[PDB]
Amino acid sequence: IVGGYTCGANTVPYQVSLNSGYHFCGGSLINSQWVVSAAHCYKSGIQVRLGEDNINVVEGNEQFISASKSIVHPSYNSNTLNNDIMLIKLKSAASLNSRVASISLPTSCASAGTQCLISGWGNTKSSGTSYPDVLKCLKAPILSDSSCKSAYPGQITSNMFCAGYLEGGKDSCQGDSGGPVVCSGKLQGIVSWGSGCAQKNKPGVYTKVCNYVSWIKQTIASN
Ligand SMILES: [Ca+2]
Repeated sequence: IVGGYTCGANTVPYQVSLNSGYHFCGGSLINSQWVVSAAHCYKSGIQVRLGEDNINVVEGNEQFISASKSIVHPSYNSNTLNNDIMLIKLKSAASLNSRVASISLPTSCASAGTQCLISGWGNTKSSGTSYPDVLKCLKAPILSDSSCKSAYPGQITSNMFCAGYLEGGKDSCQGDSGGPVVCSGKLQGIVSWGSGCAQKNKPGVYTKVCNYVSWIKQTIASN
């Protein structure tokens, strides 16, 4: 997250770190056994880390649970990032508490202008690299679809939305991929892509979660 703020420990209780020896992506806990992330975050050997603040220090609220199965969306296209969503099942159920908590799925799509919370452990710089050890947060609005298309001609599908600031300075970034965009207590987006980070006229692009609720629910019900 570039241009954000330190969330505070365990203030974002649905945020997870996906770990394969190191943090590589975020995710969102949607029930005691299932995480949503980005399909471009797929790999084997994932350990889900819940209740994290400093990802480099054991602070006492963590739960580390290996993935038993990864399900990338049936129509994911890694060239376009269309349908950039995956589900990860935990080998054992998380113990849910004030610091480790699911986030509800949307019942309708969010509108441009809605305010949301975006969070992650990714790069905090637009030029060069600095990875924070504690979770960072950004409050940002959903942008109109016409502004999103205008920013990224030929690239924005009906499964994507833009959020952030066209003036630059505040955005998600590399290492935030797969993490949440939460609006009014509902998971509306997944950190997906963007041209650099925090650049003028190049807002963040997010997977539009409300298009996937039926797929998520049916997948959980049978897996
Ligand atoms: Ca920790």
